[PDB]
Amino acid sequence: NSIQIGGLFPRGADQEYSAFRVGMVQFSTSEFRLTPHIDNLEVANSFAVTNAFCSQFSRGVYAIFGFYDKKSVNTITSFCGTLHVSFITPSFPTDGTHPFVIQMRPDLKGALLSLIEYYQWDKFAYLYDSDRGLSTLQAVLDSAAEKKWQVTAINVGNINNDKKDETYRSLFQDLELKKERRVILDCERDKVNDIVDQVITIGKHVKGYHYIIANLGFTDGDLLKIQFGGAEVSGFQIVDYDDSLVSKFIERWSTLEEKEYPGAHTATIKYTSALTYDAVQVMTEAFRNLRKQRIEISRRGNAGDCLANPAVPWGQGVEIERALKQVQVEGLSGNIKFDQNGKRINYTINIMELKTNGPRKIGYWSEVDKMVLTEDDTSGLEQKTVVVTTILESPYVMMKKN
Amino acid sequence: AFCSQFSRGVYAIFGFYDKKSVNTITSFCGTLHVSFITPSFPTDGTHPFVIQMRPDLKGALLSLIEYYQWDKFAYLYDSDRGLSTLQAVLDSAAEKKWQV
Amino acid sequence: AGDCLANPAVPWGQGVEIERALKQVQVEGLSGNIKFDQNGKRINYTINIM
Ligand SMILES: *[C@@H]1O[C@H](CO)[C@@H](O)[C@H](O)[C@H]1NC(C)=O
Ligand SMILES: *[C@@H]1O[C@H](CO)[C@@H](O)[C@H](O)[C@H]1NC(C)=O
Repeated sequence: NSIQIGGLFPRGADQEYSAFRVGMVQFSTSEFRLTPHIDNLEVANSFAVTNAFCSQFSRGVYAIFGFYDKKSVNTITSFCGTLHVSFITPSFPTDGTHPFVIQMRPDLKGALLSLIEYYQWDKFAYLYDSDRGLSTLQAVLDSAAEKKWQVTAINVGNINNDKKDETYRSLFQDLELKKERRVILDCERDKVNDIVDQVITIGKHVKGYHYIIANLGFTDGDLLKIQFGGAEVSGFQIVDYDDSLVSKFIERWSTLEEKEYPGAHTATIKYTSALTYDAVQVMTEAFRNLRKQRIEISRRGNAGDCLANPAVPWGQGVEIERALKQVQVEGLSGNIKFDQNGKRINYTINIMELKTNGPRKIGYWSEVDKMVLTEDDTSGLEQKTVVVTTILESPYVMMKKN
Repeated sequence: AFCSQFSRGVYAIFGFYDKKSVNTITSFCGTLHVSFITPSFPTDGTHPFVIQMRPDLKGALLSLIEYYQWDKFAYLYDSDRGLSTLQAVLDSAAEKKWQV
Repeated sequence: AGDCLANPAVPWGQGVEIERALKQVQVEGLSGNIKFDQNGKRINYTINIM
């Protein structure tokens, strides 16, 4: 009845763990129950990730739910590829087809490339952060030569937080040499709130500018500060709060005590945490299908040292790979399904434009269909003051005597 | 393999690393204080206990593109070798008016 | 030395003295002048342009 799994959590991911505990209760049946082993470690320090993964492998788990950084993603994917241990993660998908990895996050590269094609953009900025892999930068650069775009890629990541006022004021001075009015922000939801505040300081948020937040949590970050400046701000949202499924989840979420569940007494939830809740439903339904298929998975004994040479992989991991990669359930991230590689398939990302009345569901895409929502007859603002410019020269435009 | 040498008790490790495996060595040697001496491409950032024989080529490439007075050119790169240098010429493409 | 996944991480003392000796080496070789900074990157080096 006790199924052992390993948890690798970043120390600063409290809400991302609060959603994990809630998922344990919602999908707990009387047939069995999952037993987590949680290790809070530094996600960037890959030696700690190596020390943590091998801790769970010595305790003999069956799957591992965790995260990884750019500095540590290869450590996870290469151990799981040899030891045939299944890894479930909400971090960015691995740049390639790696077995025994269950990537809960969908691939955003297909979204951004067509949101650009929708607005008919041919020259824009792209401030990226390498903390989540250079997968998307190679996407915009490869398609920049095919469509003959004129793109400026700036590794805004490696910047110190003490000289941030003088350097951020210096980045926009370079972008002014082409008078760039179309920017794509590709940082995590933290550094975006840093750039957003520095955009307001220099006033580059009025009529004319048009930003595109490139992460799956447009509503997660704060938008009310660049809402009324007049700049059009697009984005992407994966947690559709309109669905009655999420609204059922949000209602129970908004009421839990914040001391036992940090970062949980609000009406919204970050796309990282929401994917975590939807991960438990993947794992629970994966083992339940092993039961119904009459498959025996419990370890024959001690897995031994992960550094065993030659590395002997336990065979039942393949059945766990095929069990997790063949789950198909419905959760907060909409539809959930995986291919033979563990990548998100058959999914749906909603597109969001920020207007005067707040975030507005405008569009959506799919790995088969691109930019289909037409249209948003509901909501609407019906408020548009057209800006007309002219020059003071008689008698065309003269200031009245009074 | 880094552990097969620590058990044997080496006092320093000469080797190489890839784009995918560089972070494994940099953080391992950082915690276990083993000294790594390698020619493999220099660490993107300051990682202690690593000796890079490879001199920083990216600083030399920028100076060369200036002397030739280029404005628009193609840059070919393989994601296998990496792109720490292509990143360097894409960051400096706005200040110095390059259409890469 | 034992295992590399030693918990807690026991860092031997003489490793920090080895790091200091390496970067303090200043000799001449096939690459030109070889001296290092406190991080381990080449300084006072020479790249020919051909
Ligand atoms: C794809 O998603 C649709 C909509 O949820 C679902 O009805 C269908 O069964 C899925 N197809 C496959 C092959 O999983
Ligand atoms: C710097 O390199 C030159 C060329 O090899 C050498 O003559 C000089 O002594 C070096 N500087 C120092 C401080 O050793």
